[PDB]
Amino acid sequence: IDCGHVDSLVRPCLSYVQGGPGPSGQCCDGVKNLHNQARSQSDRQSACNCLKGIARGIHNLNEDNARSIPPKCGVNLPYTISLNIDCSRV
Repeated sequence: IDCGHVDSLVRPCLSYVQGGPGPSGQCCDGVKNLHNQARSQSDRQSACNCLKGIARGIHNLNEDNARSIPPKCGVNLPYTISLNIDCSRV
């Protein structure tokens, strides 16, 4: 998992994190799917790198929405479009 499919999976959730209407009916199904499939540390560490490289370029990144993605639908992710996680022991 060299951050190739995970990107498009969390990409739909960014639409909300930016501070606009979203995320999308794909953010919950899309991210819950990857999350569910992520049964190894590898899939948790790889995915974290995806959002990290991305979020790093978001100047007006919003934590309120980024953190409101999982509690909304009920995906519960151990990381979002923010730099407040380790993804080491998740």
